Amino acid sequence: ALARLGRALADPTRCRILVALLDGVCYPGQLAAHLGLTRSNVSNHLSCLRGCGLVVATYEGRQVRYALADSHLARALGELVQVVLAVDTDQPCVAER
Amino acid sequence: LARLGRALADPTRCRILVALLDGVCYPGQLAAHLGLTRSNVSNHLSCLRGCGLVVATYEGRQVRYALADSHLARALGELVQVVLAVDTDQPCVAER
Ligand SMILES: [Cd+2]
Ligand SMILES: [Cd+2]
Repeated sequence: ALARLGRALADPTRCRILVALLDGVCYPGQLAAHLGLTRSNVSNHLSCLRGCGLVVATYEGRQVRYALADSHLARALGELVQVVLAVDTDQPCVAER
Repeated sequence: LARLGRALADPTRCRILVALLDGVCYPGQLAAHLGLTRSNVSNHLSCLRGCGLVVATYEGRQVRYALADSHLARALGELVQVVLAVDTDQPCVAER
């Protein structure tokens, strides 16, 4: 849903998760190598992401994995949102302000 | 990031931004594209300009409103693949 999709995709670590899952889908905490952040730290944000649907927790040839929800997010994130790659930044809100 | 996708995943603003693409004519022309009042639709632009997602221009006779760049017109215009985001009754938290 719109008010889940946008809050989970426009987030510091979760944008970084979702794009590193594209080149990942290994094991629980594998994103720690992709991000440099602890396997504790990165898994915290997945406890939102699996509820927002955006990641699907699966099994592979020997262990459990976290994949993007479908080809859907793997494609639309893989074009890149084009906004220079959204990062956290000190820019304000409201027009003319 | 946190200005971008808060204004990009909003009820009327996703609707503005996709209707701007097929419009960019005049202030409140979006009222025809959305079926919503020219005041009501313009209220949301008072965020959208500050969030950087829209820029005001001039054309051959009046002022216009356009998407920030080709950047948002392309990534919106592929379609974000999420079935077209609309307000929908779906929850949060994993395993819950
Ligand atoms: Cd969530
Ligand atoms: Cd704003």
